[PDB]
Amino acid sequence: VKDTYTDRLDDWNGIIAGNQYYDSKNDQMAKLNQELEGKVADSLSSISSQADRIYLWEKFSNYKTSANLTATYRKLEEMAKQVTNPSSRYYQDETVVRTVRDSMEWMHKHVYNSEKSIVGNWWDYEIGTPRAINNTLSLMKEYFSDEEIKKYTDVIEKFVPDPEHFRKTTDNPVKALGGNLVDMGRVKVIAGLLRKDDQEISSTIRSIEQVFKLVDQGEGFYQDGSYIDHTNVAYTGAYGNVLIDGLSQLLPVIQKTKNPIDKDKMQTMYHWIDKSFAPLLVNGELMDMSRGRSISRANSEGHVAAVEVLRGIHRIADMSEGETKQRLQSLVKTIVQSDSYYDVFKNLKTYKDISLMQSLLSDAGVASVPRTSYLSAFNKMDKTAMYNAEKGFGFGLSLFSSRTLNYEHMNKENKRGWYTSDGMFYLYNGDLSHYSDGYWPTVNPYKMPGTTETDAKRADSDTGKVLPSAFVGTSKLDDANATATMDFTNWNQTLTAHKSWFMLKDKIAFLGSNIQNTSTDTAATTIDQRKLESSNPYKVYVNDKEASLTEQEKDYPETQSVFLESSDSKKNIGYFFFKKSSISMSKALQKGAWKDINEGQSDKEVENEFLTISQAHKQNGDSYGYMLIPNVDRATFNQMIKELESSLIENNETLQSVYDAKQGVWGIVKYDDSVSTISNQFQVLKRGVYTIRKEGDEYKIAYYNPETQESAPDQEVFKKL
Repeated sequence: VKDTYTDRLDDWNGIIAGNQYYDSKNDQMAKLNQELEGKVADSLSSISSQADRIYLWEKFSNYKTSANLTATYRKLEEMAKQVTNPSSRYYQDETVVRTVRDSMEWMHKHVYNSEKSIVGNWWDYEIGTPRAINNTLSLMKEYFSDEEIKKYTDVIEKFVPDPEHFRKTTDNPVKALGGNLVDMGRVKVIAGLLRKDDQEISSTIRSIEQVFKLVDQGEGFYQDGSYIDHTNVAYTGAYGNVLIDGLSQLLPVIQKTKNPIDKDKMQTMYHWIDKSFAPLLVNGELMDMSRGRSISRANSEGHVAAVEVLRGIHRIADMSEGETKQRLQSLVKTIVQSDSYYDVFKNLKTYKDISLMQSLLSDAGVASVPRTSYLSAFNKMDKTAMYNAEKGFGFGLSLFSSRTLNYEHMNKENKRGWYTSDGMFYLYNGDLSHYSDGYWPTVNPYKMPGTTETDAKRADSDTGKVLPSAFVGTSKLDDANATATMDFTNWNQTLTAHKSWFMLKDKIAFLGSNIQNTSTDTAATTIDQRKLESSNPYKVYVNDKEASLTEQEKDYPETQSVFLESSDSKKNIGYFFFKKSSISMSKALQKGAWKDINEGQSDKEVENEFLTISQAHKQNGDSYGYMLIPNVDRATFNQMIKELESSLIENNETLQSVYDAKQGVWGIVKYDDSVSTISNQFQVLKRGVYTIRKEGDEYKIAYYNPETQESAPDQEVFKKL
């Protein structure tokens, strides 16, 4: 029956596939159509026939493995897309129409119905498979009866009766929040439209409105831009992706139902984009520290993942107007145009998304200006993101605390993420491919960059932990200096370090003190583990003299500096040791498979060359301290390190501070409430984290207490001398 429900389903079809917008002369659209043609051809040649059948596809045949339900139904959705595309060779094809109908009936009677219970992953039973069924029925609604559509969605209502909860049919339900709550909309608003059910539509939209509230605790978006999911995991770049991607699809539909969402109540979306998402996007890449276990998926490296967010923004721009629309278009345009490594179209998977992106890129009225410098202190999820527009590098420094889980290993994914929040850092430079092309399966997981660890073996079966201490966080001065500590203890309480970072505009100081080890394992800090490009070799200098690195580790006692020199200055990396330090270095081919870190991935061997730099800590009370200086040439690095000769103010058990004389900026971390006198100019008075600027005779003060998550009045923490 044609009516206002089917009008909404037509709009949905325009969003999830966009056959109406297909243009055979549009090269990017034709490429996606060809991908879909081949998928459908492969499915048809492969499907089990005879007996009518007995499983549908051998590759997805064990129905106790719940991913096989979703993968099966997704094959049918692909058929529905092509059967309704006038330019497809399968357009209105009699075999395809009957194959979708027969396959729906077979799965209904044998695999997935209201008489079943969840076996394996609840997510397949409540989100993945329901989404695929809904979209199939929506696209092919002119080939199914209303009665058949009810029959094939009754199972969705068995598993997902309540728009406020997931896992309702299990003995242990969960409150629907975050990205999964948006998926609740793609399940229940669409099933409600298919089933002509006003109460389902209205109740589900009411439930989704929760997503617009900023939270003080628990899962969701915070005022400082943090996003938490799975109780206490930093997750903007995976679950937050689902939230923006899914909601941007649903909104044009919801807003034409009887129950539209209020404008002022949707205003929060622009907060997410500017505060939460934008800072985590560097040269088209979505920072891995925000993506949880998704880093272990070969098809979801950081520039691919970023497109989920970008397409969400561009859809939101399209539903906006005027200046808010142009500025959101301009944000997408400049991000895409900055990405010389990844082709955005490779992850635009509907014709309307392709069309919107093409419009944006060709419209000379939409500005594309390089983004300015920023520094986001995501204290509520223990991550920090920094970007310097003048020199063109990004830096990610994010951590964990008593408030947050270190890493997520779940559903057999991210088996070796053990040390990815132990003060791990990321550098985003002119090598846009660095964390891609198989970085995650080939990186040595025992030597994550920046981390101080012992060499004890770790079990793939381990799961994440919280940190004993709450003394973890960042004090930001400006919008562009800002800055951090972590009262670090390792996974088995055998090693400690006071680890601090001093973000000073064009460089970052790394200080570690109080390094202690009660184990018989050896301790060290990985200064770097950098993935190399064979096309762009580094010439390596130690103390400004060329060094030849080998697979075998070589020791360099009395090192003041290390310089990695590229033909491209925007790939150069320097390390300045404030005090001469004993380090070791190697350049080695590292091999691995994605299956090693994610049981569901390919076992094919991958390899990459890495340059590792380490500093051993053989004694209690050991220390490290060095300045990371990117994106300058060798002569300029050599001048800078002379400017910085006395930049290290203190690096002990109670006080760590670095001074940038050129800027007039100090970073300070105090672990106690002693009076600390700094540079014979002022005193700082309380345990916590400081970034201070002298401007003539005045001081600008940024203080943060990471444990109480509070600043303080200037007079409580600072005194000019």
